[PDB]
Amino acid sequence: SGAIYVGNYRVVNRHLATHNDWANLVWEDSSRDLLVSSTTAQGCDTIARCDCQTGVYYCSSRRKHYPVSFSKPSLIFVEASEYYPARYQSHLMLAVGHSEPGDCGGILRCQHGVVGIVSTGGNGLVGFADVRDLLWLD
Ligand SMILES: O=C(CN1CCCC1)c1ccccc1Cl
Ligand SMILES: [Zn+2]
Repeated sequence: SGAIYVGNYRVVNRHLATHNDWANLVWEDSSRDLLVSSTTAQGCDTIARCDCQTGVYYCSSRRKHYPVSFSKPSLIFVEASEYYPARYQSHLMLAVGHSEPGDCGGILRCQHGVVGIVSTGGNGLVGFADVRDLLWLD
């Protein structure tokens, strides 16, 4: 679990979005596994504006932050886990690291701020949904 809170926006994994998220829907993209909902209170996160390919992510299944190199956002086939199998996800970045069911919503950050949230994992890879192209979140 986990979310990004920037201005009056909450960014979550679309598949973890709550009733409240869908009641306050601003924007969702099935192909990116992202949903943005409106918040009453002000968020304190800043979104990175950069093409950083290094940063640090939070891994809840290890209670640890890991530094990683990660690929530029791309269209990628995500193999089966305990969710919908071999699905195509856009704006996805991969790194070598640990990701396990429950690690979704972990934030990936660089010196510029928030890059993305954990979305996929397995086989020693971690996938992050990029948010940096969503300039409107600012
Ligand atoms: O964190 C998740 C997604 N869900 C969050 C709560 C149940 C799982 C995940 C991470 C890595 C690999 C596969 C998955 Cl499903
Ligand atoms: Zn950066």
